[PDB]
Amino acid sequence: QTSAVQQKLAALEKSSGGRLGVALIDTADNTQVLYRGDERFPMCSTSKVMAAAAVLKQSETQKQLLNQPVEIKPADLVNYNPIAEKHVNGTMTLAELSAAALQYSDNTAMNKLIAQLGGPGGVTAFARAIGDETFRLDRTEPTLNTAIPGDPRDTTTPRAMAQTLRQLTLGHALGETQRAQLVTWLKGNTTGAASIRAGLPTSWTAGDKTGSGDYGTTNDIAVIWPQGRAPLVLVTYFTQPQQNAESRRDVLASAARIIAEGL
Ligand SMILES: OC[C@H]1O[C@@](CO)(O[C@H]2O[C@H](CO)[C@@H](O)[C@H](O)[C@H]2O)[C@@H](O)[C@@H]1O
Repeated sequence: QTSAVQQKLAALEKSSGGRLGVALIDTADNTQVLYRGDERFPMCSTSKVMAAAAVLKQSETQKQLLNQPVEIKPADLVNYNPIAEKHVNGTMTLAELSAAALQYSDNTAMNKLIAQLGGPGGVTAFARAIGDETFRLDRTEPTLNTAIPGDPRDTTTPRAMAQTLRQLTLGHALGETQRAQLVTWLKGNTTGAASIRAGLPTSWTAGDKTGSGDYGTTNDIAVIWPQGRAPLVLVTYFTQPQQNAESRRDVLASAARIIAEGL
């Protein structure tokens, strides 16, 4: 059976032609609202949260790790390098790389975080260490975005990503300074205006990370502080049947607007 929330999300999905996955956690009472919440979806750049968090975890026992400069060579650049291109033949610290990955969705920056963690499997291992049994990172940028229907590579479920984002930002999967740093980064994201944020009441504070990829995959994950009530975590994943489908950030905004009703 469905609730009216789920029915609205199903109708949005039907109209969009694609496949929508939603998970809301309301931390007032730790209830969840799910739509396809246990189905896998391609994460695309939403995986950058796990990678940044994994580096923050490393920094809990190496307090200057975040300030460590990393060389950016010409050959490091991939398909979308808005920050890293400014530093070719220079450096970016792991903090600068995290900020670029999270706040600009820089793919070179993500590949440096992945390298810091020893490869995609290092990101997955961090996920398992914080109780995320679902996340898997298989590939680097840009191939982690191929988003092929049903392919389990580089996927998670909405429920698992919401539980993890709660643990990382409101819980204590990270140390105190590190959790605050992740929240600061997410809150300052520059790429999210058309996605979840566009569907929320404007008085609400939010941190988010978007993703996009082939098959018109359009994603966003957010930690949200509504005005006068306990925070929320919201995941909205969306993917489409044809490889060259257009982005649909508006679907995410719509999903958020549905979920916000009654909150
Ligand atoms: O940023 C370079 C760094 O990224 C990794 C992946 O974490 O490799 C990616 O970038 C290379 C150079 O652009 C690509 O050849 C490679 O296929 C891609 O995965 C690291 O291996 C590398 O140190």
